[PDB]
Amino acid sequence: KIEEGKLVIWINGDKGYNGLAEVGKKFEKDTGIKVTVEHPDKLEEKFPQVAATGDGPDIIFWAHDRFGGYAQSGLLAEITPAAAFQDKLYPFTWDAVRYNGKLIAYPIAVEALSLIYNKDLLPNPPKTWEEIPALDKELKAKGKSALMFNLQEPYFTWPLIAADGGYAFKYAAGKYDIKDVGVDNAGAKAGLTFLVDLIKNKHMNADTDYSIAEAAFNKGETAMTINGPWAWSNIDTSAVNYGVTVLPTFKGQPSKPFVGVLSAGINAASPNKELAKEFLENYLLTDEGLEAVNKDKPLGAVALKSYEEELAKDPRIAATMENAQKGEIMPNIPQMSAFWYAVRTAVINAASGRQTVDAALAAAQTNAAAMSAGLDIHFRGSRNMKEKLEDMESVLKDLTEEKRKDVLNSLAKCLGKEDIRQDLEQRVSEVLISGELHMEDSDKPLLSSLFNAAGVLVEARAKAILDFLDALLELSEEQQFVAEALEKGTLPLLKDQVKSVMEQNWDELADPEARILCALYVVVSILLELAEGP
Ligand SMILES: OC[C@H]1O[C@H](O[C@H]2[C@H](O)[C@@H](O)[C@@H](O)O[C@@H]2CO)[C@H](O)[C@@H](O)[C@@H]1O
Repeated sequence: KIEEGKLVIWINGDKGYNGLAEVGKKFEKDTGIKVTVEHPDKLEEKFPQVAATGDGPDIIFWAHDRFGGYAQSGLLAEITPAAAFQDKLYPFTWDAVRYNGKLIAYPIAVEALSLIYNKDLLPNPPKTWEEIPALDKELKAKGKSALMFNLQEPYFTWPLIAADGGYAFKYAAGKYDIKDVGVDNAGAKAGLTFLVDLIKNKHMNADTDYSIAEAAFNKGETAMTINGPWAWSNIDTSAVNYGVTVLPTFKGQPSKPFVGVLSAGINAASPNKELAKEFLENYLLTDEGLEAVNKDKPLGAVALKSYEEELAKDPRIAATMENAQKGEIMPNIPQMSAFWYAVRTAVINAASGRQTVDAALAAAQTNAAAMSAGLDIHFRGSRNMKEKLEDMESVLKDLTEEKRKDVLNSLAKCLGKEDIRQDLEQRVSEVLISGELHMEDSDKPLLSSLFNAAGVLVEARAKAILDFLDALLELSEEQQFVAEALEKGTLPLLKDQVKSVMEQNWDELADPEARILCALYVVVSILLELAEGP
């Protein structure tokens, strides 16, 4: 449980949490209610883990792209602010927090990555990505890097990947199409290829992360970085005389950052909903409140019309909003987790060399499609699921490699084919009762694999296979993408990413989103154990 008569608030540690704590102090000074502001690591992952059980903070701050998924998991109070209040904020900021017609969070501010550059080492920043290698040659001689930004998070590399035609989910005639993922197209490949070539020609280093890139820019070691408004506070504190401007173009097309809208959601399990509503509407989303947070670390273009009039003078905000216009506001749908986890890994592996660009992206397309279908819960019709999978894996490890390969054959054939799966289930069931094989079993290598070398049925094996087929039934379109992952040998990636998207730790096996993902995880896990070997 969460303590009544208090507010706990989680916000990311790159944002202005101290400023927010100031707004919480003022809230205490008026209403007598303590406000604790914490900033956990892996906040976006920690919240759904914790909040699934009925625990966590009262208010959660993150960009709006995570909030649909939280809403689908029943983790968020509906927010219902008065029309009087709604008019005080920019309409498009309310759109970003509107999921399936209901509002699921208060918008706070618009964030967009811009090119930040050291005016002392680079008076005129490049208008194109294509210039940057030459410019790094020139600067490397002087003892400086042209460009350093965080390659570990795809938020930062996505503007390049999207530039020549990458997209997450196609948006055509008012609707996103979950089935149409744009990670593996000519455009995305071009953009990612450029980034890898940058790394291959020692213009950037693949292990560069947020910390490294920030320190390098703030200590004068590098001429350009890519970051968002929150970063400007530490650049100010340092010596550097910096500009904020448009991102460079790629193939003569603008970089398209995914724009986020920092948002505050109320935990559905909080006993303090009215208190939290009051804090957000009357203390934070006021000129005094936002100023407190913005002075700590800049929010970007705030959602409160009145305080944005003050910040719109700043040329760094005009730059932020130029890039915002050139990019796209992120979708808030549940499938965004799937997209981001697929792309996080494609980019890391392509940069490191663990995978070619073409293969890294082909895998991301497949895994995103699979997880996106799994997260789509609509229009579908005695033991822990953790232990069950442990039992199943145990049994299929005792098999020989030929037998493993033969089981895999039959199960592969079921993927996407409800008739074949139904048949195999009937067969495995009869065999389990009868104890013996019939003539029609003679062309199912799986049924033979249920029998040990003595010609006796191993009941455990038949039961394991039945469990697999039950899990398989729970799945829908995701089956065809599990099949792709198996063919292309990228199951280990799918497995890993499925586990991230569950958010809850696999102890989730002690909600339809959870049923489908549990099943998806079991199917991927079993197919992998068969294809790879324990
Ligand atoms: O890297 C993918 C990640 O990107 C976005 O996260 C941003 C966030 O928008 C900003 O508020 C800031 O903290 O930088 C983050 C990058 O680490 C998405 O909001 C997030 O869901 C996604 O995983």
